[PDB]
Order: sequence, then C-alpha cells, then structure tokens
Amino acid sequence: MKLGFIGLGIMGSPMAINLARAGHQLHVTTIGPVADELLSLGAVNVETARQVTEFADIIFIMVPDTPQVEDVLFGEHGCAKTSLQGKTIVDMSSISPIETKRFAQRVNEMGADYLDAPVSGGEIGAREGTLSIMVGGEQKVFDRVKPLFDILGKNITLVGGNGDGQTCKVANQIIVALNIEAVSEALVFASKAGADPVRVRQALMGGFASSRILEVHGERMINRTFEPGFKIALHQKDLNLALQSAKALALNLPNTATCQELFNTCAANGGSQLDHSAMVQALELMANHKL
Amino acid sequence: MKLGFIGLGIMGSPMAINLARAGHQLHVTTIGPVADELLSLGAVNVETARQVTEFADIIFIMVPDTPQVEDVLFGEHGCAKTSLQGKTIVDMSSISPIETKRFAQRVNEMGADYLDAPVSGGEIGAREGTLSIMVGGEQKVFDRVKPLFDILGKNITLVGGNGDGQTCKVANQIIVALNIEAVSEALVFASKAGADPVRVRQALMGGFASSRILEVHGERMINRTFEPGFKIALHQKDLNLALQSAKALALNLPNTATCQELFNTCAANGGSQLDHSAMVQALELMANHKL
Amino acid sequence: MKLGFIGLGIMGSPMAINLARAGHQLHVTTIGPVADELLSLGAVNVETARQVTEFADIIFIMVPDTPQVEDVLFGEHGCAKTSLQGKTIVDMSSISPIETKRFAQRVNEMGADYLDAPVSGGEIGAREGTLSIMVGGEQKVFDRVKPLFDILGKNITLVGGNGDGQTCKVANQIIVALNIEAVSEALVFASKAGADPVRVRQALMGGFASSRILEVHGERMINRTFEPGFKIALHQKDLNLALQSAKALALNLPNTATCQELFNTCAANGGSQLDHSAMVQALELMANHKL
Amino acid sequence: MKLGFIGLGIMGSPMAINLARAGHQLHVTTIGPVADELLSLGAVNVETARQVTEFADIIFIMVPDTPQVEDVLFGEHGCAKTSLQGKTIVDMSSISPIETKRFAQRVNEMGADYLDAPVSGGEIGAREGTLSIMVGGEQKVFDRVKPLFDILGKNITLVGGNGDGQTCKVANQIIVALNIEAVSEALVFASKAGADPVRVRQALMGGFASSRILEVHGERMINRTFEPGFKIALHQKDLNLALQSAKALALNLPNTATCQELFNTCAANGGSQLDHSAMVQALELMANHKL
Repeated sequence: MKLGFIGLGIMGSPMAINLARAGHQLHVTTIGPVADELLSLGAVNVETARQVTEFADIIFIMVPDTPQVEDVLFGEHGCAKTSLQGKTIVDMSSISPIETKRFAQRVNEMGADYLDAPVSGGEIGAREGTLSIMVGGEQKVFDRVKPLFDILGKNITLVGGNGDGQTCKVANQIIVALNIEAVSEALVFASKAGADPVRVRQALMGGFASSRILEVHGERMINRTFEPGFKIALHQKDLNLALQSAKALALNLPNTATCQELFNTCAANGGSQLDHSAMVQALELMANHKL
Repeated sequence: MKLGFIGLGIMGSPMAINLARAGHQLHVTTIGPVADELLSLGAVNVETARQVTEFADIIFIMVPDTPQVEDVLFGEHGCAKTSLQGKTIVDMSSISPIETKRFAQRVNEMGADYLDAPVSGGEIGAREGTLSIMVGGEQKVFDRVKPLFDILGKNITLVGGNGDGQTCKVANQIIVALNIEAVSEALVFASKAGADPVRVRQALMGGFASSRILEVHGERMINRTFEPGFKIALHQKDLNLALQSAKALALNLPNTATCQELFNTCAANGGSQLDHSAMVQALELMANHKL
Repeated sequence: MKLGFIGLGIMGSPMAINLARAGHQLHVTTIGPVADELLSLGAVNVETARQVTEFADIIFIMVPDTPQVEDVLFGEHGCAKTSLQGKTIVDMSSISPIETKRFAQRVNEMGADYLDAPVSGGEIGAREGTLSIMVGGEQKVFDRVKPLFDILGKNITLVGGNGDGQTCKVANQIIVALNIEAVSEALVFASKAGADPVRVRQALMGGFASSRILEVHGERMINRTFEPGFKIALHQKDLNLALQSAKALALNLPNTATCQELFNTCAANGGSQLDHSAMVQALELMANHKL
Repeated sequence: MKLGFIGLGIMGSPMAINLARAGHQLHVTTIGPVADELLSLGAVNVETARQVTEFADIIFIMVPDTPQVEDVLFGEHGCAKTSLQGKTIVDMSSISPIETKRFAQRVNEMGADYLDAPVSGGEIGAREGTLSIMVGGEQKVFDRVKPLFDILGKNITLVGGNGDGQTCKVANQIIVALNIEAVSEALVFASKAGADPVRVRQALMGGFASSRILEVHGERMINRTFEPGFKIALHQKDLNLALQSAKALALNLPNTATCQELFNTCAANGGSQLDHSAMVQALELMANHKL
C-alpha cells in the first residue's frame, strides 16, 4: 500500500527499510542521504514532506523533536500544505505529550486521522523489528495500521487517545532512568560496604528488588560493558521532555530531576555517548569507589 | 540440633513456632509474654538470655535494632560470660552492616561461629516459612544451619562473609524504596497528563520499565489498596540504616536520601501505618492530583 | 545620544519612559500598544523593528525569551539587513548565557558593539529607576552606555565580557531560590518543633545564617504576606535558564533542580502568581504544618 | 560564684577558662586531662559530674551528644545522683531538641532549673568570648545566667522555652549548610560558564543574593582557603541532628538531606577535616571543573 516515511536517521532508515522489504510502496524524505538498501527496495526519495503526503495514505514520521514534528506537519512545504482528507498520520517520534494533543487535533480538522506512537528499543530494535510501540489514538485507526506496526515492532499497545502514546513513553523513560539510578546506588553502596556486586545482584533477583534493569543493566555495571545500546545523551533528551512536561502540568518529580543532574555529571566526565548503564560511574565518582 | 531463640514478637515468635513445629527443642526468651502456641509445643521459656545460650548449640536472635543485638551479645545477662566455644550464633535482625562486622569477630574470638542472616517478607512471611534470607558467613557454618533456614523461608542465599548478609538486606530496601518512588512519579505524571494508569502500567510491563514493583505495588496504587504488607514506618527505619551506613562509608545516596524525606511527608499525612506502596500519596500531594 | 527601544511591556515600557523622561529621543517598537505616556513624551512608535535600528546609535532590547531576542537580532524585520556599523546594541533581557555568546560575536562581525545587561528588580524597579544591572562586554562600550544605565537603575556592575552579564543574572536567581528554600526548611522545622519563627529568625539574624533573604523573605513568610514582588512563575522561567545552561555545560545543580520541582508544587497549589517567598507553602504542604 | 563545668574539649576548656579568668569559682570534670591554664586559675578538677553538682549552684555542660548530656544528668554518678534543689543546669551542647524537652522536664521535677543554650562560633569564638548563644528556657533564669553568657559570648538570645535553644541551633545549621551549597552551585556554574567568580560574587553582593555566607565563604571558595573554622565532619553531625529530628517530627527537608549527601562526597574525597566552605569541591567534582 501507499506508505510514506519522513526522517531516516538511525531509527527511521531501518524502520522504512523494514516496511519496504515487506513489499509495501514507499516514498521517503530525509535531511540528507537516503540508504542505498532502501532505494534498492523500491523506495522513492522525494524532496519534501508535502510530496510524501500527496502520495501516501498513511504517513509515518521519525524526527528528533517536537519542533520538527511541528514543522513537518504544518511547515512551509509540509504534510498540511496538501489535502489530508482520508489520510492517516503516524508520528513515531518521541515528543511533547501536550503538543501532540494539539497537533493531532488540527490534523483532524483537516480531515486526517492521527496516531502518536513513540517507540523504544533503539537502533537494534529497529533493524530487527522488535521495537516496543506505545500508541495514542482511536482503536479503529490503530487496528488499521497494526499490520504495519507488526513489521516494525513486537510489543504494541493502544494506551488510549491521542497523546497517551507520547505520555506512555515519557513514563517508561522516567522509570528506566530511576531504576538504573537505584541499582547504581544499591550496588555502589554494597561494593564499598565490602559485599560482592555479583552475589548481591543474584540475591536481590529473587524478591521485590527484581526488575529488568537489575537483570540487564546491573550486569553491565559489574562487567563494565558500556557500549551504546541507548546513549546517555539520548536519555537526557528523554528526561528533558519529562521535566518540561512536569513544569507544564505542575508536577513535582524529585527523582527524575536528580537523575537528569546525575546524567549531567556523566557528561562532564565523558559518559554522554556510553550506555545509560554507565550512570553508575556518577555514584562511583561521588563516593570515590568503583565496583 | 538443640536450638535457642533470643527474640520473639511480631516475627521472632512465628519463626520460633516454625522451628518448634519441626520437632526441635527450643529454649526461648524475650521481654514480652511467650505466645502459648510455642510454649505448648516444647519451647522452654527460660526466664532470661545467658540461659538460652547454655542449653543450645545454635542461637537465633530476632531483636529490633543494632544496639539491642549488641546487648544480647555482650551484656550482663547476655551470651557473654557464658562459654561460647563450639557454638553458632545467627542474627536474623536487620541491623548495621559495619556493626555486624565487629560483633562477628568479637564472637569469633570467643570460640563461636557467626552468621548474619537478615530476613525480608514480614509477618506473613515468617508464619508461612517463605521468608527470603540473605546470609553472611563461612559456607560450612551456613551449610550447618541451612536445614533450619529451610524451615524458616524459601529464598536462602549465602551472599558472602560476615556483614554481607546485612549489606545485602540494606541494598534490597534501597531498591524497593527507589523503585516504588519511581512507579509513583511515572504514574502520577501519566495520570495528570490524561492517560490511564492501568494502561501505561500495562504497556511498561513489556519492556525495560518492567519490575516486580510496578507489577505488585503498581497495582496497589491504582486500586488504592494500601493495607499493610510492609509499613512505611518500617521502611523508614530501614532507609535509616542505609543512610547511616552511607554516612559512615561516605556514600552519596541522593535518591535514597530523598525517598526517606518523602516517607516523612507520608508519616506527616497519616501514611506511617500503611503499605509502603502508599508512597504514591506523597507525590499526589505534591502535584495536587491523585490516582 | 539617539536611542532605540525594541521591547515594551511590563518592564520595557517603564524603562523607555525613564529614558524619554530624561530628554532622550527614542524610536520604540513592540507588538502591543505603546503606552500613551511615552508616546506623548517624544518616543516615536515606528511601526516596526528594522526601523528602530536605523535612527538610533544605541539600541535597547527588552523581549521575553532567548529566541525572541534572536529574531529581533537576525530576523526579516530585525536589526539585520540594516547597517549595524558604528552602533551599540544592548540586550537587557534575561536569556541564555551560551546563546548571548554567539549573538554577540554575530553582531560584532557586522560592525557593532554588544552589551548583554540582564536586569533584576521587577516592575517597581524599572519604574523607579532602581534596577540592578549586571553587564557583559567591553569597558569603553560599557562606559558609553553607562549614563543611560544610570537612569535605569542603581546597582550597575560590569561583570566581564559578553555573556558574563547573563551568567551573572542566572547565578543571582539560583541563590535567591536556594536561599528562599533554605529559610523555608529551617522555619517550617523550627515551627513544627514548637519554637516561634519570629524568635529563631531574630536569632539567626546575628551570625552566619544572616541573609538578605531571611531578613526580607523570612518576614514575608511569617506575616503570610505573599503579594507579588516577583512571581513564582517568573522565578520558574529563570530556574529553567539555569537548568538548561547547566545541562549544556554539564553541571550537576541538585538543589536548583529540586527548587524548580518545589515551585512545581506551588503552581500545582495556586502559588504561580504569588511572591516567590510563597515557596514556604510547598514545605508546609509536605510537612502538613504551616507558619 | 559556684559554677561547674562538665566537658572540657576544644570548646569547653576555653569556655571554662574564660569563666575562671573572670574570677568565678570552678570545679570541673572531663574525660581526660584538664588544661594547665584552667587549674592555674583556681579551677578544681574533681572526678565525676555528681561532685561538680554537689559543689555548684549553676552547672554548665559541654558534651558531644544527646547520649552524653543524658548520661551526665542521670548516669550512675551524674548530676541527678545528688540533690538538685534550687540549682540551675545549663547545657550548651548541641543535641536533640526533643530529648532536651524531656531532660529539662525531669530535672525540673527534681527541683532544678534548666537552660538549653547551644552555641556557634567554633573554638576561636570560644577562646575570644565571641560565641553566639541561642537559649531555651525561662526569662528569669536566663537573666540570672546572662552575666555568665556575656563572658562566654557576644550574640545571646532567649528564643523561648526549653528546647527552643537546641531547635534554634538546628535551624541555624540547616541554613548555613544550605547557603554554603547554594553559593557553591552558583559559583561553579558561573565559572564553567566562563564568568569570573570574583566579579559575580561582587555583583551579587548588592542584591537579594547577599548573605554572610556569600561574603565570608564565597571568598574562601575562590581563594581556596579551607583551613578548619568548622570541620565538615562537624557539620555532618549537625545535619544528622537535623534529619533525625525531621524524621521524628515527620518533616520533609529535601535540601538538608541532599546537603548531607553532598558532605558524604566531600568525606570520600578528603574533605572531612577541611572547612565546610570546601563543600564547593563536591560540585566541582560533580561538574569536573574547579574554580
């Protein structure tokens, strides 16, 4: 069918490639060079978001921020500069929950359907179609795009109306960040107390301390494996979205605010491009004691 | 063998009752009145402490705080002034890791083995024999008491040498607290953002936000079911061990520090006696938005 | 000389009025309606921006945020596309320190001097000509505009080169926030402890706790007098500059981070429009104890 | 007159010496050696607190903690082991506000008057009689001891009834600690922003950022002068008193809790014996940037 993809970064490119290899028809547009492998599968690289839209019935979007999603939709040569009657816009960018509601609304007033469906899983998840997809929007629309979500991901969930997808993603990033920080506090304390991080993590696995973070990341902190799986610089962007929403909704998120500052400490000490599990280096530095 | 129990009450009592129910002969003692059940089960309520240590090779201690464990060990009517040669003393209280280090070697230089095996599971855990037990000590000693631990709980884990048992428990309590607070910040936010907590929780269940806390405690927050399972006042006393240990070992535990303060807000608003899942109320108060 | 004002409103207006009242001829502009007072005082409300820059050697900018200062500088109807040679541009807005660094050198390579001179004192300060002014730039340039600053405020201070003016303002706002929060934690505590805040405040006045904040704001908290002097919503926008700057420069500002969250609790409970001394209410809420 | 002094540490010794050089009669007792200069002035070193009390009408006490004050008053050979009818006990130790109320009460029931009057100013303040004295108790009693407070200090204040003195001291230590941390955040940010710490501190002096901490300590942070004036290890003790009271009174003191953790970071990095102005090294470490 006629699908369009705007934004082909480390996530967008492989996602589009996945839809193209599934036999779907695609016109794409990105700030820069398109992947040979993508055009190699039928994809047609056009010049603007407006043209992707004039062609497709379902438009996918993968841009860095709320402003890009904003520009792509209503910019000078964007998706709205052409009729959107009967179309479906699927933003899979991680952007403001509040701005999303507004966007989805004005695209509705132009006769189009809106689906906000931010993802999690990183570039590996995107290459292998195992992305986690939290979706905001109406069921019927969700059902309609689902076959496509299936190619792109594994865990797909309709969380509610427009905006809940972005919102669900913010909540996931808050917990992931707070969970990583807790394991860091608990293990660095255990280590400086004289206990063996390996054992404690094992002991704590059976019980209420158990979580996927303690399982995967706790391991990385011990083994010192910090190769990018999700760069700290990226999680800082995610928490920044969290805090700004908190400010707009008047929410007091004491530990999300601190985690952001803890990440600032990682940056200042060469951790911006390491895996967010390296968050542990912050507490080690602060206690002067590595695992 | 022939055992001894030096602390009854909320948890020591049902624990003694389980050991007595397995055929063991126990010489118990405590400040309060020995429950009839264990009296009429073989336990001999020898009027005081030094005595339990006499007719018993393995002595179980289940007292409230670090200082009371020290007096039981080296007090006038204590285990001191009595031969300790060829005996095994096992403290199952949750006390100071650094302290345990020295209580142990003190007892060790008196001719006895020491196992610090703090426990978690609460009242219901002690009665049911399903307590989680983290142990610090020498393997053979652990192996010797093992059959008894088997009667007292399911998850028994030898964490390392003397002190690592306590260190393991503290680490457990830090993560349970930080994880509970994390789910609270994410859901209160998701809620005030307009999303349905049941939904978000459902989504985050399949990814990296997944935890034993979001599953159980998450639910407790949504259905507003806070009947005790583990009192906030209790988790308060525990976080105090972590913070005092942290202070002694010079560790910067920022979110644990904050969590203790948030618990202060709960106690300030009638949450001291509720399940620590009641934590969520602190953030609801700070955001003026419940659920 | 011949001056220009590019931003009126809450503060820009009374500032322009003070310059006009001193005999200077001002070519002003802003989105809203120019107050009659300055119109009937010499100010020529030249319909737009590029024009103010033409008939004026020193241009004053008093716009809300960093981006609006950038558009005034390099926008279509902006100071750009107009010779800037031999001119002096002075931004008195409180914007981003890092941004100002580049706006400055941009203007500098166009043939003009730049002074970033953020101000503090609020509405009443601007009307009364008693604003505090921190300035970043070259001394001779500062010396040139100095006579005008003298009309606008009392405390004028050349802090350093371009950008240090903004950096100085942010530093001011961090301490005012942290000091206000400190007095709040100490007095709420002293109060709930049974002591009289008037007393404690009186004592701490003669020692190291002494501050310009405990003196003024301390009083405001006791007599419950929170009528605006400086809105929390305003100090919120400011703490956001500090936190965004902190994030860019990779600084861990833990208490500033928390203060911003506590302000979120105030906004959540109708304090957005009150004097930032209203901060105390956040801790009163968190302790369930007022005064 | 007949005065007694219990505790002759770095504070107590010079304080007692000051009362002895004023021509007063003194019997003292300390854990250890008494100063030659003190006995040199008439002071009689007795063996126990009970004997100091049997002799004096007004008993001064300078011990490290709530437990010592406790023991000195009701211990096996303390002040209460002798009649206290008509006497006046003056505790100048910094201890729990809550425990104090209880102490003062039971000494009242034994016919004696109680005055809690913790001090601030350190050992220099004690040698030179410039100590700051915050007093809890009844006026008439305060008036009666005042002549003595005059020899010992400079700033003396009756803050209210028994306990308010300790309480007033806790509040002073919270503010001092929070104020020091704020200057540290503001200056380290300013420095990494490129501004000159010297100028900013000067700029900020005129305005609401002004406080004694910014004046004295801000200077020490720039000049790097960290020679003990008040050891961080000591301020950690003071904040520890704060937090435990917070726990007992159910108070949420978010920035006091963090400051304690920030100090833990100083300890772990050799700052336990430096002046609490060295608190700034924590943030520098955390941002990887010294002033």
